[PDB]
Amino acid sequence: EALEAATAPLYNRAWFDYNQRSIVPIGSGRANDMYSPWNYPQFVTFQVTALDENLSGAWSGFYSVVTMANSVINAVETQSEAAKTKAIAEARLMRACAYFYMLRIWGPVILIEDNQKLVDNPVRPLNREEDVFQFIINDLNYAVDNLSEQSDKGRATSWAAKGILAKVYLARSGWNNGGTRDEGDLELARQYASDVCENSGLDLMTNYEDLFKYKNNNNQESLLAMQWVPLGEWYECNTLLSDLAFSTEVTGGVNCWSSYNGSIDMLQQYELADTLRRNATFFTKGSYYSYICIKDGGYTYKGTASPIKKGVPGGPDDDNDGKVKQMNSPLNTYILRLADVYLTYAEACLGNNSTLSDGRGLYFFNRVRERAKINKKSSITLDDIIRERRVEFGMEYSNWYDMVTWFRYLPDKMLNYFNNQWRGYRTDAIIKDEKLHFGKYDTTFLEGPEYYTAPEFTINIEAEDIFLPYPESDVIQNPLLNEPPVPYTFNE
Ligand SMILES: OC[C@H]1O[C@@H](O[C@H]2[C@H](O)[C@@H](O)[C@H](O[C@H]3[C@H](O)[C@@H](O)[C@H](O[C@H]4[C@H](O)[C@@H](O)[C@H](O[C@H]5[C@H](O)[C@@H](O)[C@H](O[C@H]6[C@H](O)[C@@H](O)[C@H](O[C@H]7[C@H](O)[C@@H](O)[C@H](O)O[C@@H]7CO)O[C@@H]6CO)O[C@@H]5CO[C@H]5OC[C@@H](O)[C@H](O)[C@H]5O)O[C@@H]4CO[C@H]4OC[C@@H](O)[C@H](O)[C@H]4O)O[C@@H]3CO)O[C@@H]2CO)[C@H](O)[C@@H](O)[C@@H]1O
Ligand SMILES: [Cl-]
Ligand code: NA
Repeated sequence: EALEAATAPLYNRAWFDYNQRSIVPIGSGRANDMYSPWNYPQFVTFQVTALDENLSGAWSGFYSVVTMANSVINAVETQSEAAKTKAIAEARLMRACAYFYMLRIWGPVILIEDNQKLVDNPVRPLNREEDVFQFIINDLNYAVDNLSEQSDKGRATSWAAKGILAKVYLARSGWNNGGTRDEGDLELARQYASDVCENSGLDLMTNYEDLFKYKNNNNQESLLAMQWVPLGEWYECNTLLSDLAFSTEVTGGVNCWSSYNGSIDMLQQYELADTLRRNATFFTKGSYYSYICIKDGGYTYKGTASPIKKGVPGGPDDDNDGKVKQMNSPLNTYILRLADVYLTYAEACLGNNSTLSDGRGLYFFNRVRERAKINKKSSITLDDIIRERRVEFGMEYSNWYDMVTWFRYLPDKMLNYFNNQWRGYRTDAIIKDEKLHFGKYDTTFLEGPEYYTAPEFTINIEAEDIFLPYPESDVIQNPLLNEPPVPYTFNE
């Protein structure tokens, strides 16, 4: 039971190459959560090339998770029967997560149970999307059975396993399935998600803004998160700080450079009453914050833009216990929140119906709206769920993965949706009412699209743009990355 020391880096170092940076433009930028012409716009505008350094970063990161999980699983043979099944359960959970991410970025990817290690650059084929689902599910089922129902602050539980496995079943339900969601998968998703919702004994944090404070790492709503070391050494700190934060006035002096702004389209998703989630995600004019710049009575953003609040914990003195320096944020990276399980339950209860007007699924939906301190809905559609998921998880680097899942379910719907997100548009001044307005002054406020700063190249998003390309460097090393995927031969 020094396994625990070997399974520990599965939460931090394993994910580092991914989390270092790429996680933001890919997870949140390609969803058009937010935007900058000078910080990797191409992900927002669908102009990404095979040479893109974020693709390389992300791709190595996820496979680093895979390598380490496989090292551990193997290592559990190169070294108590309950300590061992737990260790393997953690490795395979992370391995499922890494692939479930890749599956919704590239689609086909290479399925590796065995690292080889003797061969620097193995020539392995891509495996089919359905095989990648079945691999992820094999891993999650093991983690469901072999993780415990409660654990130490920061470690995985069987509730997390069930949580993920509910999202996976929901995502497979409609994937390439000819316009309908598979009822078998919908039922599987309902039962894993309702079992978490009803039996975990867990509860949403009363205040949504609390989720995103250092002092609240591994709260009861955090089912699975990247456990970053406060002021950690390289390979084990959260380096996203300087990329997220727009000005030193919100970092207690620490160096930063973010030019990201919440997108027109993203800011428009927030209902008029939904300002607790909006505030906790982006700064907008007038927005007050008691827990940032605590020394000066709190910070009030007084600009006309939409810089990122979420992932910007404030200064080292702003209840962060001094754990804030450049490229060193003390926040965990969320992977799965209980809120996500609530919405996932809901979507799985909607199923193939137009509307959902009753049941426990709608209860856990409204339960999320309840926390945002906004009005419940008496019935919901898929479009409500999409919108609720966007505002709930804005700037948590996961809205793109969901949009890919949806695109895989209703491709023409979502292509029309991607093309009506004002992608690449921006506006001089976002001003606030008594309600958000988008435009500019000109010598008096000019409102609407006509006064947006429009992109000046072609943006016509089509099916082949959605999944990103394989990183060119890897393609050169393994030419099968250009060939059709093949069926994986599963192990029994
Ligand atoms: O035009 C009209 C219009 O204009 C408007 O204005 C615009 C303007 O036009 C536009 O130019 C502008 O653009 C900005 C942009 O918005 C901004 O974000 C960007 O900033 C960059 C910074 O300048 C730059 O310093 C920063 O550098 C960091 C790297 O990005 C980062 O990857 C790197 O990390 C290193 C790490 O440092 C190192 O420690 C590490 O070492 C490890 C080692 O690897 C281990 O092996 C070992 O174990 O441990 C070691 C550590 O212990 O390796 C990492 C990389 O792998 O860190 C650097 C900086 O780091 C530090 O050290 C070096 C010191 O010199 C430095 O001081 C110190 O910080 O990158 C920023 C952007 O980053 C990334 O994303 C963007 C992309 O382009 C980059 O390629 C990418 O790197 O700057 C530009 C401009 O310069 O926006 C303007 C508006 O704001 C007007 O407003 C309008 O009116 C006009 O009309
Ligand atoms: Cl693209
Ligand atoms: Na359009």
